[PDB]
Formats: sequence, C-alpha cells, structure tokens
Amino acid sequence: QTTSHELTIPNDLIGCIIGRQGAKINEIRQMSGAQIKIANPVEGSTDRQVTITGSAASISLAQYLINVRLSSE
DNA sequence: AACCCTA
Ligand SMILES: Nc1ccnc(=O)[nH]1
Repeated sequence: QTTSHELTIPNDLIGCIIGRQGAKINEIRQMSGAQIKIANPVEGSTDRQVTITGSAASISLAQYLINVRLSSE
C-alpha cells in the first residue's frame, strides 16, 4: 500500500513539528518511515501544507507523532 | 512565543 494524506498546519505551529535544525521532523521521518513534505513558506498564507506519503502503518504513525507534538503547543 | 527540516 502507498497513498498520500494532506493537512494544513498554521505557521506558528510548524516550528514545533520541525524542531531546531529539523531534528524533530527528521525523527518523525525515521520512526514512521513515511515520506513527509512540509511546503516552503507562502507569504500570503497563514499555514503550511504538509503531505504524508507511504504505507498505511507509516502514514498512521507519522500522523500520531505529529499529533503528539501539536498536543504540547 | 513559535524551532525551517526535506526536497
Ligand atoms: N487550531 C489548530 C491546531 C492544530 N492544528 C490545526 O489544524 N488547527
């Protein structure tokens, strides 16, 4: 199985997901095995597009890990 | 109050 899930995260919350030097998001990539793409900043947008791609288990785990981070902030 | 990776 290989599909993509799309979400949108406000600009002020994406730093918590990424972490300093991208350490947090890199960890989420490594643990989940999912391909994760956070869009470049868009000056006329309040949020960032995030795409999670991979197996059903990988996408689910990536989403779980993202929610853990969001639930702190 | 807001970490900037991968690609
Ligand atoms: N208020 C919100 C917090 C986290 N994620 C959202 O999409 N919205």
